[PDB]
Amino acid sequence: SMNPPPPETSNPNKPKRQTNQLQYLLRVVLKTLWKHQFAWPFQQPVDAVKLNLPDYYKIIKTPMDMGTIKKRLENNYYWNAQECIQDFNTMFTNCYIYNKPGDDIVLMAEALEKLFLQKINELPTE
Ligand SMILES: COc1cc(/C=C/C(=O)O)ccc1O
Repeated sequence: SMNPPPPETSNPNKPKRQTNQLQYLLRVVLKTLWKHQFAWPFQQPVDAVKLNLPDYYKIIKTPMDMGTIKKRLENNYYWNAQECIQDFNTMFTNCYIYNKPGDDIVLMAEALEKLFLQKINELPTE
């Protein structure tokens, strides 16, 4: 009946960079997924209390969501594109771990992940 602290979006102890790939990840990848009709479940940490999913954070130990990714990108939290790509894949993975195949939420994750994959296919060279 309690949500964990969300993932950090700011860490002054963490070295940070602005690379053209990270810019792509914000301006193209995030923006494309964020605007999608199916983005809303993924635009903020899972509120396991409001969704009455007390076991969500028992099962999901590496939570990730696009709200967090967005803030991280906006805050230049990352060092490289792979960190950010990993966050996206963590988000998708958590969905597929927690839910069943064919669940609406999985279909939404899959639709977003298809766009994710299409966009990162044209990730520019550094
Ligand atoms: C069904 O479980 C999930 C729910 C959500 C979001 C729900 C919402 O914002 O209402 C996100 C990921 C999940 O795996």
